[PDB]
Amino acid sequence: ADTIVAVELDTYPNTDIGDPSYPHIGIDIKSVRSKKTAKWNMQNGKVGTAHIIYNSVGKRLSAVVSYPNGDSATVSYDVDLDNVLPEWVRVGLSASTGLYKETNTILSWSFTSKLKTNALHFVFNQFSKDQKDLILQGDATTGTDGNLELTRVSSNGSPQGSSVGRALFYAPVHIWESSAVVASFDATFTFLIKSSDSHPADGIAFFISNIDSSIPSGSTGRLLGLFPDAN
Ligand SMILES: O=C(O)Cc1c[nH]c2ccccc12
Ligand SMILES: c1ccc2[nH]ccc2c1
Ligand SMILES: [Ca+2]
Ligand SMILES: [Mn+2]
Repeated sequence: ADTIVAVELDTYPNTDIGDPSYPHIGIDIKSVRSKKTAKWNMQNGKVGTAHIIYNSVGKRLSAVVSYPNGDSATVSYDVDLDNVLPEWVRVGLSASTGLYKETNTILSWSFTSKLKTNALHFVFNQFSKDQKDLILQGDATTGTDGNLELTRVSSNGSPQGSSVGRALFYAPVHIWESSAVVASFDATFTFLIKSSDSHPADGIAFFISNIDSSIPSGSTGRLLGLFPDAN
């Protein structure tokens, strides 16, 4: 199965599989049941920004999600990604809806990994119809209003259900290297989760996985496009 690490922006509490019973951000290590989470207020319809930070030195994966009004949620988790990820990965974004749904619009995404140096840095503030440096998967499409919609949206402006989608950066990343003194990465992305459903679902993740990683099957709704199941 795909080796996955992820920061999840989890708009839907699936508390029969580990979610806390609020909207939450989570660090996911090889499982969809977050090693760590934090209560997150998903502000409907607002543009949000997620920052994920990790370095090999402090070995603490962190993520803040916040919105323009100042609310903000943080999560950190002490872990050595040298022991969970393969040397070469892909990075990307993943989203899903299920029974409930939302827009999973990504408005920008930037990523930096370094190995001190080797370094890879990319930034998308405007995505194209034909984004040739993004591998799109499942429902994800880009363009031409400069957005990445990771989950199937519908003409009048509408989040459908039972949708998954991800975009990985095309180039694989060398995310660690054992002689590296420092192997760090940060990623940032801004998103617009909107819903008029009774509850939005299910969320946006930033993820690193093996380079060949795909959408496991039946991974919509609560498995966020990251896992074959909820183990
Ligand atoms: O793409 C975005 O909207 C985030 C963006 C990446 N580089 C930046 C530098 C300064 C301010 C915003 C951004
Ligand atoms: C509560 C907890 C987990 C879940 N997975 C799908 C529906 C659902 C509800
Ligand atoms: Ca969930
Ligand atoms: Mn969760």
